[PDB]
Amino acid sequence: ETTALVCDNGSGLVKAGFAGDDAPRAVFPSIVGRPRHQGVMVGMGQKDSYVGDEAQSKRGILTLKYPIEHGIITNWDDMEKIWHHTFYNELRVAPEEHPTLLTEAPLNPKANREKMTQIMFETFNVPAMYVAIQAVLSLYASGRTTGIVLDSGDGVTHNVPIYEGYALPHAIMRLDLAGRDLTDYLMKILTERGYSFVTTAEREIVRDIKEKLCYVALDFENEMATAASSSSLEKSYELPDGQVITIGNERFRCPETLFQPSFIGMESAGIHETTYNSIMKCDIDIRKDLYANNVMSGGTTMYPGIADRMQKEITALAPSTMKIKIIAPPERKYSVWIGGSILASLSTFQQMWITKQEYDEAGPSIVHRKCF
Amino acid sequence: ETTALVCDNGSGLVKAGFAGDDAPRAVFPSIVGRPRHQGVMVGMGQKDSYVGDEAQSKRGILTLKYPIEHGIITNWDDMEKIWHHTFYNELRVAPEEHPTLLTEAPLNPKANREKMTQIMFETFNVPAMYVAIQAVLSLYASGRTTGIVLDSGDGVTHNVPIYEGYALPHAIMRLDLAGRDLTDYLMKILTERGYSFVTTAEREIVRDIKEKLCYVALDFENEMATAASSSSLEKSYELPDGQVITIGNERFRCPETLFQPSFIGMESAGIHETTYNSIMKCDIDIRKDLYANNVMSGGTTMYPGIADRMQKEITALAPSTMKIKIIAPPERKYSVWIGGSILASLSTFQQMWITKQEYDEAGPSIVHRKCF
Amino acid sequence: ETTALVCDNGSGLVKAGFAGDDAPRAVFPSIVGRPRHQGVMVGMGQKDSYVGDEAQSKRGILTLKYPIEHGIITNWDDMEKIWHHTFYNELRVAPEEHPTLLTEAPLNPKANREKMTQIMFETFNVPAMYVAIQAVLSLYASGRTTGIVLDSGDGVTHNVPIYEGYALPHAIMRLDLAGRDLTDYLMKILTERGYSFVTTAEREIVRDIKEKLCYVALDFENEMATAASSSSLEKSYELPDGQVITIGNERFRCPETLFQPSFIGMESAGIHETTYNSIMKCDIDIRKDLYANNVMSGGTTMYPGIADRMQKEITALAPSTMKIKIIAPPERKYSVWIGGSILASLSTFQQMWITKQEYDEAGPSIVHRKCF
Amino acid sequence: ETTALVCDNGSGLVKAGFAGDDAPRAVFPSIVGRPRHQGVMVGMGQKDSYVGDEAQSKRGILTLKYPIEHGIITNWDDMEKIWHHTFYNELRVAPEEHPTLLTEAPLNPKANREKMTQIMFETFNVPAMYVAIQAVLSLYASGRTTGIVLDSGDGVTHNVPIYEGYALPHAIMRLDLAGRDLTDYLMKILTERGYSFVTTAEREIVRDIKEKLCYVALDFENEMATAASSSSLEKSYELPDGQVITIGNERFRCPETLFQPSFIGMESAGIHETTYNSIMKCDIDIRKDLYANNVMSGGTTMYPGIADRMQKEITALAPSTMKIKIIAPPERKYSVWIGGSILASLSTFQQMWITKQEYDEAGPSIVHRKCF
Ligand SMILES: Nc1ncnc2c1ncn2[C@@H]1O[C@H](COP(=O)(O)OP(=O)(O)O)[C@@H](O)[C@H]1O
Ligand SMILES: Nc1ncnc2c1ncn2[C@@H]1O[C@H](COP(=O)(O)OP(=O)(O)O)[C@@H](O)[C@H]1O
Ligand SMILES: Nc1ncnc2c1ncn2[C@@H]1O[C@H](COP(=O)(O)OP(=O)(O)O)[C@@H](O)[C@H]1O
Ligand SMILES: Nc1ncnc2c1ncn2[C@@H]1O[C@H](COP(=O)(O)OP(=O)(O)O)[C@@H](O)[C@H]1O
Ligand SMILES: *CC(=O)Nc1ccc2ccc3cccc4ccc1c2c34
Ligand SMILES: *CC(=O)Nc1ccc2ccc3cccc4ccc1c2c34
Ligand SMILES: *CC(=O)Nc1ccc2ccc3cccc4ccc1c2c34
Ligand SMILES: *CC(=O)Nc1ccc2ccc3cccc4ccc1c2c34
Ligand SMILES: [Mg+2]
Ligand SMILES: [Mg+2]
Ligand SMILES: [Mg+2]
Ligand SMILES: [Mg+2]
Repeated sequence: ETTALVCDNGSGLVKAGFAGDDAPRAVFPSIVGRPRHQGVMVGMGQKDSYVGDEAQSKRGILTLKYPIEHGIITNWDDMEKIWHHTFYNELRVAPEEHPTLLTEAPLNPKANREKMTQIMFETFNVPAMYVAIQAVLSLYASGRTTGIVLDSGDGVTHNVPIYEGYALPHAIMRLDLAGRDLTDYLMKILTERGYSFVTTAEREIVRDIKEKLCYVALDFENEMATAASSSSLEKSYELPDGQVITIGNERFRCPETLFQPSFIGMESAGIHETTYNSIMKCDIDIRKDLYANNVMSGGTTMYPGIADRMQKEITALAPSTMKIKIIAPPERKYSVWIGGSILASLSTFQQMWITKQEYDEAGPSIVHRKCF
Repeated sequence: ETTALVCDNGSGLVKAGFAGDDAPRAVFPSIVGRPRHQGVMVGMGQKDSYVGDEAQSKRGILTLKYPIEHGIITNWDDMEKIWHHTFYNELRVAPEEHPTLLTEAPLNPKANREKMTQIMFETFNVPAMYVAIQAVLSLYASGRTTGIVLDSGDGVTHNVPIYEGYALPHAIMRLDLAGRDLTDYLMKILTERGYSFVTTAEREIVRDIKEKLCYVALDFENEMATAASSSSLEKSYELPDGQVITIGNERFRCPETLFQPSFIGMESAGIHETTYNSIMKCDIDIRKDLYANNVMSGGTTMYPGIADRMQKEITALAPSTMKIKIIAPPERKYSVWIGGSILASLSTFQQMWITKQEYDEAGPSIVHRKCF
Repeated sequence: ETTALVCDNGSGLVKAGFAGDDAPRAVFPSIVGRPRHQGVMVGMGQKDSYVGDEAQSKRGILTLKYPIEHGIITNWDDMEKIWHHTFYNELRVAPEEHPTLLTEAPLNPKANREKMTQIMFETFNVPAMYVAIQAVLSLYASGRTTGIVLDSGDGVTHNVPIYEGYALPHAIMRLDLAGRDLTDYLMKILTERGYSFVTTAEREIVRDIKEKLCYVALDFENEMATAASSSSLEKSYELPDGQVITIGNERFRCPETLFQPSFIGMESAGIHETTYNSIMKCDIDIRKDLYANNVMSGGTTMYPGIADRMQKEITALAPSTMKIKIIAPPERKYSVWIGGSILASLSTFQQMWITKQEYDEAGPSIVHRKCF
Repeated sequence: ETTALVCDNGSGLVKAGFAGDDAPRAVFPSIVGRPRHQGVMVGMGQKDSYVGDEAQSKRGILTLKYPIEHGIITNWDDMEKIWHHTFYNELRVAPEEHPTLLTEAPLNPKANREKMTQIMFETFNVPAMYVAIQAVLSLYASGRTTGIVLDSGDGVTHNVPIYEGYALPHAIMRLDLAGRDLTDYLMKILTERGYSFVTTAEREIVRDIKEKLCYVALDFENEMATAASSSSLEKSYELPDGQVITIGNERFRCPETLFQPSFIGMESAGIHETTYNSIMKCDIDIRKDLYANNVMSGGTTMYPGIADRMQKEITALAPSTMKIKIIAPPERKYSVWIGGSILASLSTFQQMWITKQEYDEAGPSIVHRKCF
């Protein structure tokens, strides 16, 4: 065998490529868009649906919907369209020769992984596959075997702690607040500036505002008083129609939802308390190495200043006689994929695949007695 | 103090009166009309602008514009003219003795409420004021403290779920489709009968057609097939020039835009799905009392048969093991004003006003830390 | 200043007088006649030209020509002779002390009004002047501010719709068919009785036949069949030489040209259809008040039975569910002058004059940016 | 099948020809004239009605009337005479062998398209037909699939936004101001020079003045001040009798009605604001390509300098950080016909005709469910 496919199906983006590579060769959004309007010039390249980058380019006339919602595939008819887009148009490979490596979040429903396995063998006919946990791959991309991982993507935020290669599944804290809910809260608090974003095509306009104008304030209540003298905390954004918008305290107030989830109305804890509660559910001896290895991942942890407040606010919870080290790599948008590329190229992993002859004798129940 | 003023500045009409009354003493449209013509006979009572009922009578020579558009006051020079018409010519009171009660929609821009507060203290010099929420007052007029309120007026449609007096601001679904957009869609689909209504003076002719010839079909595709045998579903209307028109399927097809917003080209859900999506964003425990208390309000919910389809189509979305009760009072055109009259007469409310000495030291930012 | 002059320069007659008077003190025809014969007895008061009533008396030896043709002054050398006759011989006043009020028709050429202004300042030296519209003054004489005005004099027929003192200049219809063309058609259809009227002195003989023998038939095709038994519809007229003439169907057939302009070969509508087309070019809201106020004026509308057919035939065009009221005052030969006498005696009009110091700084272009 | 007929029934002209040709083989006005006079020499080829070019030659003795008025066929007895003139005298083909392609304006009455379909199958008996939209065919003639189309012809001005072959029918702005109303306004403002054009035979004399003496001023108020020194902005025209007329500011003041519709008394926006309001009703993502593709069409957009002011005045409304490209082809009088010739010659279109066996089973309601 030459290579192996590593397909990280996130809620927002699809990262895909080959094992051994240090960067995915296919990054495109998880969008399947149907045209909503009439259509008069029938022909000249009008498809029934648009997937990925072509749905992002033609997004004005399309109803964009994402098949993966909070890490759970709810649109299996359209998730097959993204995989059909992935292997045949973004990578130009046939899946019959390459073993694929899929990922998913922990504490996921069992019907999600059983149908990822069923489609990869019956539709695409892979030689073998494997479904890994995203937070465990992200720790392995950083060259560690010990550390609690804050993987926060577009659909889910989870907090898997790992000590010396042993997962502690009773301490995994799955939170369904991620970059999608911070986008939907930014759409809510831009209406108080008279900025109406309503359709799902302006959902990516507000998402692009969030990716280049939002930051995490070190102290939120002192930053709100600074924004009362609204001069220095205001930046302008260029809308695609040529309009400009001026946002002030809305820059730092939507990443505050990661730390105060009561803004979108969730009876829940912040990402700093669910990190602290996940350490305090582990054993007393291994906490010394978990406060020292706080690896962040995903795209939601790419805010300017999120690692500074993450250290500043766990230290307010942890006992002061020990150190807190937040690990923020610069490549952590792709660290779940990078850990998948190292894993699929290991020689000690080559006997841990789920082959075709193991699937048809035991059905879909083979995929649950393999992980953890 | 004897009485207080309750001014409901809707997008279409202005309701105004006194606290304790059961009906407003001043109902007139939110119209400021300028003359568009020459004016040869200079004098004999030709004013520069006509406001309210006098602009509705002289509407054939006036360009009618509304200062409130989708619940947002965009014409602050002309909104003061309606308030100058309201307190001085419709109520004949001086605002220096009476505390006023204004209303607005939720998820409104912050500059809208600040300039309502600034004009009511600097121009009219009220003793105290308070800006309430329209859907919360409509529930309080119905004698309830629990229920989701579909307040669809002339400018905006919005759902506010309230449970035991606690508002859930993360579940408020604001939708800018309302009775104005159903008037502009009825103007669009009367052109297929050869009926040309173009200027803003025929905008109230088409609006008057809508208020007495339109109904909500219980099943739309069966009603369109019934209207193919176009005999029983046609009624005639008397235009002011003596002409008669005959409208058929256009009677029930413009209130269908409330339930299918794709007719006017909005990627949005109907009023039945934004009600269902607003209940499903509330907590699982309180949904039992929200499906049972569906209070409707505003003038747009006054169609014949709108409560019957609202119950028929939430039931298709809600689980069948529980009951749906759409509450449609017969006085629900004024229910936002009625709840404002009960609120301004409460003795437990008299300490919740925003007085003049609270405004001049704290500026316009006092009015945002008072509501919700 | 005590008084002000009101000079209505019609095509047929000159009405002149003072403001405040209820009747003009000078009514004489717009005639300047030159002698066409030898004149052997040189002297004894033989003037070079005869103006007004003295030309109507000596008309047998004169070539009578009218300087105002279809409301347009084409003979400015001879229009000054009528004005010189008017101020100095019919009113016996000097124009240097009295501000004059001139009138003209709508949709008139700009060189007509600029030369009325130039002659009234550079020849007669009035203190101030104003050129008004004839049909707007006729509505103001009737005490109305709303109504479409069928003004039909000797030179032109024109409709002006006015609503609440606001003229609608896009809906002004102007029709050059008037009482002069009905005189020239009566001269044509008297030749089939062998009555030869050829020169311009018999033009006033036929005009005097028309003013006391012509009537408007209620139904024309039934009246033509009634005149087959040519006994009851014939009346005799006394020519100035002593001859008698007997006219039958020619009594009602020339006022039919007002309603059927194809008799004199004009591709045009009647006065009932140009009234209806001028209402239907107005806005649809004000049509209810325009069908109910049909003020007629001029001398051409003095036919017996013109108001009965005007109501009978607009009703055939207007929708039947509304009323048509033709307003035919008995003084409507002078209603253009009467409205000018009320206007020049107002106090709100005294600042709307065109004074001498406004004319010499802006030239003749001052007179267009004040009226319409 | 050899060819297909493309008959563009405009309000002013009839363009007809064959599919594949680059120019129509039949251009003649939509005029049916009846003789209004006696006709003493009975015989020698005096027909009862004259259609098209033969009515334009004999127009002095005819009452010319238009069956198509504001894009609505109101004279179905006389519209069949133009089609009978078209296939049998201008093209010399029998319609039983050729499938025809008709056009009409958007937001047209339903009875207009049904009677086009009924007459083409019952009277002329075509094999198949299709009724298209005029503005969509004009964009397709320019080789584009994306752009907003200002198709201003003789009866109607309408904007249609099209993005990549998907029409947005909620953003179509239809305006009933076109070249006929600019002709009727020019007849009105030539009367202030003393030029009396009244009958319908001088309606084409004034129309021929407009087609070769009228231009669009870049700035209107500076051009009116330039015309005060009335030397350089005056040109002469040769009337058919031999008279010459000198027009000054009336050259550029009637195409100003396209940009200021208040001159003819319409509460409406100009063609630059209805273009801008139609873009601002589209989605934010597609506006970048609609401001860059402003395709104009029709004969009314053939004024010298209309594309320069169209770019100058949308730029005053659009945000300044983007480009506005008005597309003005030199062949845009026939671009609605050219796009119909390309469409009827396609092979992907040959299954979209409305055949005879589809019409007789479903009646005239087939023609509405095969558009947009
Ligand atoms: N550079 C950035 N800065 C801030 N936020 C970002 C950035 N890039 C992505 N995001 C947010 O993170 C989410 C993308 O995370 P992603 O890496 O796609 O996770 P997944 O692939 O698991 O969905 C998006 O919703 C986006 O809003
Ligand atoms: N009796 C009625 N039946 C149906 N629709 C109505 C009726 N009265 C008003 N409407 C519609 O509702 C709107 C008025 O709602 P209104 O109570 O004035 O709300 P708001 O005061 O918040 O503007 C108008 O646009 C009108 O078209
Ligand atoms: N009493 C009358 N009956 C019928 N026709 C009349 C009468 N008086 C005048 N006319 C006609 O009307 C015309 C005079 O109209 P007039 O009032 O002089 O208008 P103007 O002053 O604008 O010329 C004359 O041509 C005459 O033929
Ligand atoms: N060369 C021209 N320059 C200016 N205006 C023109 C020209 N040709 C035609 N027009 C005006 O455009 C109108 C004709 O438009 P046309 O292309 O016939 O549209 P349609 O075929 O849809 O009626 C006429 O009313 C005429 O006044
Ligand atoms: C289901 C699962 O957790 N798989 C998984 C994830 C990550 C990871 C990293 C490094 C590894 C080294 C050797 C073997 C395995 C096996 C499974 C595995 C990993 C590794
Ligand atoms: C801003 C706001 O929502 N005000 C508001 C609305 C409605 C309402 C109803 C009943 C109440 C009883 C007691 C106190 C208050 C206070 C505010 C208020 C209400 C009431
Ligand atoms: C040019 C013009 O139309 N002047 C005009 C005509 C008639 C009329 C009647 C009554 C008026 C009352 C007040 C002011 C004016 C001013 C001009 C005027 C009139 C009046
Ligand atoms: C009803 C209608 O809009 N038909 C229409 C108009 C224009 C147009 C242009 C180009 C096309 C290409 C392929 C197919 C079709 C089909 C219908 C059609 C068009 C086209
Ligand atoms: Mg991820
Ligand atoms: Mg309201
Ligand atoms: Mg007169
Ligand atoms: Mg055309």
